[PDB]
Amino acid sequence: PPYTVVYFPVRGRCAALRMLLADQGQSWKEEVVTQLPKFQDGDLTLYQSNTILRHLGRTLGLYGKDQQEAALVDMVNDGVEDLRCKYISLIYTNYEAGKDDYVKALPGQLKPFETLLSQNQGGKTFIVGDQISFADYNLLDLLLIHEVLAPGCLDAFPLLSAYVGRLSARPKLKAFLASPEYVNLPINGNGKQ
Amino acid sequence: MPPYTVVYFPVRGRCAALRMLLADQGQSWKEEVVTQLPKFQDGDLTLYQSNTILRHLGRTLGLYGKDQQEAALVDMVNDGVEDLRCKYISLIYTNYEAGKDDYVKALPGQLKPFETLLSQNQGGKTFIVGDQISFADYNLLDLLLIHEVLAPGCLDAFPLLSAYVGRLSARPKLKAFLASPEYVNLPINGNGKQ
Ligand SMILES: [As]
Ligand SMILES: [As]
Repeated sequence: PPYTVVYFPVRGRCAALRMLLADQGQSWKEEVVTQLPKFQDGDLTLYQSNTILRHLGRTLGLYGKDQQEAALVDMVNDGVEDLRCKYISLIYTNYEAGKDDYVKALPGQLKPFETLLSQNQGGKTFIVGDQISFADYNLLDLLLIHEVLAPGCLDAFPLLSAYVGRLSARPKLKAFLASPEYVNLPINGNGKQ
Repeated sequence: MPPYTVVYFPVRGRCAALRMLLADQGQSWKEEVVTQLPKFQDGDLTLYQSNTILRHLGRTLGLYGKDQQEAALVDMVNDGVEDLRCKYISLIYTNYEAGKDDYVKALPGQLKPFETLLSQNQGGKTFIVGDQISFADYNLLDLLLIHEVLAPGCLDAFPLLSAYVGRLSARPKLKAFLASPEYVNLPINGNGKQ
């Protein structure tokens, strides 16, 4: 249906959603605000990034092939959101004093995703099952912003590296990620990354 | 053995709602006590985190709306329940004595959106979303029950929420579970505060 995304003028908790829409060849309108995002799909109004991701998962079939996979998609997404919460708290609340210890902790925070990949067709497909889910887009965005926070952080992790390279190369997603609409938006809204 | 196992602390906490849901749906499960959680097993599937569990049971027991639109509305209601639950948890463990007066004065404004939801859905006479029970109902019921303990009479400002609690609490299987030692003899939280 007709989509509208309302958010602050940053990537933030909106980036994964946008990546998903772009890659899935959906059209949407952006409305700027100077819990979000607010999302409109016909007469339906949604708030909160994870609730929006799940909705798009159901409607566009990005939620696993069955009930069991759906639950696994949720658990992976929970793990993405736990790290993202720690990121947001670092960025907006303790960047200076906190960063050194955050980056120290970071390889331990990434390993579980590497292991998860290692248990799903040799890490050659997606984070859950044989087809992309909303968890993949969210995990990709998380990995990308961590590479800015800590360049080289995926170097020790070959499945996660190939995974980012592979998903980033899907042609609609690639075009989106190279575009100014993505590249020229700040990651967060306080100058920090 | 039961196909379900719940693994948690000896508290109600984040497990209360799913236990109520399982009891109300006439399901059998095993409790394992531990001195990420709760952990939930359903056959060889292992889940963590109360909301992911609730959603799993919503999908399998048909408690996730009648269609995709309702499913998303269930999720939003659930988000609301979890936001207030997160503030409650903050109060309980972090600032109970100095914070309680403030939290209770703010409580009306936190509760009002749920009352409004009910008033927009068949005059508050069925469930929080649609005409069938969902996992958000169980989660909201628990949040309301524990706020009645924190702030007795807090629902006197909310006629629809009051009747809703009375109505859901009277569902036979759930009623028996809520009166049972299994529920009554666990404390609401882990730090003695409520
Ligand atoms: As956090
Ligand atoms: As909170």
